[PDB]
Amino acid sequence: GVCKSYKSVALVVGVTGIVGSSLAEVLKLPDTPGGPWKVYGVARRPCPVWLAKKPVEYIQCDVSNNQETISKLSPLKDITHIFYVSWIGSEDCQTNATMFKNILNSVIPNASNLQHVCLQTGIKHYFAIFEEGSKVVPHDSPFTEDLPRLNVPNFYHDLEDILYEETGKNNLTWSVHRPALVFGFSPCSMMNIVSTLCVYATICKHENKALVYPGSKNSWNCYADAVDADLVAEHEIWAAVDPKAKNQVLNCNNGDVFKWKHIWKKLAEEFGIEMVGYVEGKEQVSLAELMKDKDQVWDEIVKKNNLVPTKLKEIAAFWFADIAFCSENLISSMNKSKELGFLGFRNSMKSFVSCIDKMRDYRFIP
Amino acid sequence: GVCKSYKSVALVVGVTGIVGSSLAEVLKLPDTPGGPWKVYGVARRPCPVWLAKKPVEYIQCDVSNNQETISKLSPLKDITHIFYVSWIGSEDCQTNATMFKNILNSVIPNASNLQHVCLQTGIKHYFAIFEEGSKVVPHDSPFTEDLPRLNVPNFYHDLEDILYEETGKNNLTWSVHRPALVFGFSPCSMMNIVSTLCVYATICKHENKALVYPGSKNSWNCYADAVDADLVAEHEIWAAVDPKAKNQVLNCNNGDVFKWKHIWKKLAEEFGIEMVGYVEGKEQVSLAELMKDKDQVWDEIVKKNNLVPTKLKEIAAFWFADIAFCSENLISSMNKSKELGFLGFRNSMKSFVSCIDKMRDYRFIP
Ligand SMILES: NC(=O)c1ccc[n+]([C@@H]2O[C@H](COP(=O)([O-])OP(=O)(O)OC[C@H]3O[C@@H](n4cnc5c(N)ncnc54)[C@H](OP(=O)(O)O)[C@@H]3O)[C@@H](O)[C@H]2O)c1
Ligand SMILES: NC(=O)c1ccc[n+]([C@@H]2O[C@H](COP(=O)([O-])OP(=O)(O)OC[C@H]3O[C@@H](n4cnc5c(N)ncnc54)[C@H](OP(=O)(O)O)[C@@H]3O)[C@@H](O)[C@H]2O)c1
Repeated sequence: GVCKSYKSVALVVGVTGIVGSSLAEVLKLPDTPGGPWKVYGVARRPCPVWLAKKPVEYIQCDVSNNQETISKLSPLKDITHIFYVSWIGSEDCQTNATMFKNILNSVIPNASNLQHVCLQTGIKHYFAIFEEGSKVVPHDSPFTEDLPRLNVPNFYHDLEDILYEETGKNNLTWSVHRPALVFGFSPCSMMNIVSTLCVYATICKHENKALVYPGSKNSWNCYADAVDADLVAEHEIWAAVDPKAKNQVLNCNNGDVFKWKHIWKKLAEEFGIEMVGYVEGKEQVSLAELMKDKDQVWDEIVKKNNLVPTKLKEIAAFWFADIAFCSENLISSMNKSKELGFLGFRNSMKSFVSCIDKMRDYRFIP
Repeated sequence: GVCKSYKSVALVVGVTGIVGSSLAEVLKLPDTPGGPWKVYGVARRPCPVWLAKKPVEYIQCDVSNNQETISKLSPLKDITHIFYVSWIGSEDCQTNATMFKNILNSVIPNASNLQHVCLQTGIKHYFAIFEEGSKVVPHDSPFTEDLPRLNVPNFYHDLEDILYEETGKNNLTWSVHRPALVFGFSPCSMMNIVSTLCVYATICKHENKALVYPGSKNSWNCYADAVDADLVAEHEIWAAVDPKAKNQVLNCNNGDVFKWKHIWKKLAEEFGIEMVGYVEGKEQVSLAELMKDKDQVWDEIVKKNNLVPTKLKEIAAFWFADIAFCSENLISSMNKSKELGFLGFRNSMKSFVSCIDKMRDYRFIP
């Protein structure tokens, strides 16, 4: 037979991640802009069982290794769009920069029809965290894309600088996407809040305990925002395909706000367990500390419920919930995207529930 | 010659108001849904000079007077859509209800092609104000259209009940619109925040004084929301014309959030004067009290700048700014509208400036 024809060919760098895994789905929908799409998906681990049944060409590659990345990605002559949706899992500016440089250096010389590079960073562009994750200290929200860089180390700055330099030299278009806190479904993310809170709720249910809110008063009551992973995928695809969006820094959030107190009530309802909300006068406690000895409990839950096998430290990021629960004043603006014609949105309460439903559907959570 | 043909015929009840005046413009645009539109505009005062040059058929009528309203509106056999964008200027449930009943009782029996009634109320549906406007005490924001009525007097409840009863009996569709704080341009509104703050800035400039923020700490720093009058008009027209939107209660806001501290800086810049922002430890002061003896100063400003003649108490509502500046936690949701397909929005910072620009253009403000 004949080789399949595609309109566009994606390289999704971080296909097992919270946004990469959504791109693996969204790119294959029949009405997705730029379709039909071929999808190459890169990650360091062997292809997990939960991605092996998707029509994605999986490439196992440690992208921090230059020779390996050249060997694995230089043959992919047909790539038209790169979606860089990865990070190394630390704040190290040099090691994160290596990963992204290796992707560009391996693909740019080999993919003659390459058009566009999408770089995913985040709203942490706009604020700093000090004192071991305990002092989140933002200025000037609602955050807009005209705000200047803070005079601090931030690997996002290094990634942007590489993006601008390499795309400019090679007559490629670029986009920088700055998602809000992501609501998604991947059980292999280093920062998946919905999975983290579903794991906590599951452990509470298993132990006949209430869903006890561990966070600060401020984070219980403040306005917060987030972004569905599928909306980030849609936004990245929009910028990849629509000429109006080219060569732009763009925030990405669901378009609305929510409060954690309301999310908490829904989470308890979803798991059929009692809620203990914020108690006046109580200081935040560490969810990471509450959960530090639960690896074996999680293993038993997996077995008892016949879940996809996951390790507690991989499916959940309790440390990340602890940061969320001492954060306030982090709202970002979607005006720039809307004014450029991107009117995608989600109802955040519905998005949170959609992610629970999906993780249950996929047997990541009971 | 021949009588003009129209697709739709609007009765705008409150045409001099902050939303009515915008409907008078939006309804006459060539691409407005349901067009071409004929517009009847009702208000109690004689047609002001600033509305006499618009292609609106002005009807001077005290709609609180049943015999007068019958006499003036019963001949209008061609009305297809009613836009009720008025209130009496007090919280009296009976007198507000009279105005709306009189409109329906005069038009329903006479306008055989009547289709739809749009009722404008507001986000005050969701919360109560106590102690002489000084204790704004909301629960459950972001406010959604599934929230039940509060067990208090609110003329909005009476207006809704009339709307449901009269439309149900007569096979008419209905919509209830609940705008956020409105950003608009009418100098005859009883509650126009932009005009109020422009008047204050103008008086400060005239007196060689700084633009001193008089409000609370909380309102300086909190997230707030608003709605451009033109967006309320668009939203009301959408619900009037699109079958998907019929028989719905619908919030209306710009789709984003802002902070008054940022608005304040822009206002000072716009008037070329020094800003004094919130000062830590200062309690809110009454802007109404600061302005109580300024009627003659405003008269002199009007003369010196050759403005459209306005009385201070009509162009500005300092009492209303005082309420805004002790308000927090009043954000409303636009998810329901968006999920029904209304994707209209404004950048609120740009909307605030657009309203300043328009009031200057129209010579209401220097
Ligand atoms: N998650 C959120 O809530 C959120 C919110 C705002 C912004 N962001 C930003 O989004 C960006 C992307 O992060 P994410 O949260 O989407 O990632 P994530 O869900 O943690 O996924 C990270 C991905 O990178 C891959 N990866 C890591 N090291 C690799 C290596 N050496 N070689 C190949 N693949 C490698 C991982 O695969 P393996 O596991 O096999 O290594 C995985 O596919 C970051 O800048 C992050 O700060 C995230
Ligand atoms: N303004 C805002 O920021 C805001 C925000 C949210 C919700 N809302 C709500 O919107 C609704 C409409 O108010 P608005 O603010 O749009 O009004 P507005 O700008 O104060 O205008 C009121 C209009 O009603 C007319 N009117 C009053 N009494 C009348 C009478 N007896 N006969 C005929 N016309 C009469 C006025 O004309 P004359 O002056 O000639 O009487 C004027 O055209 C209210 O329920 C209000 O609470 C307003």
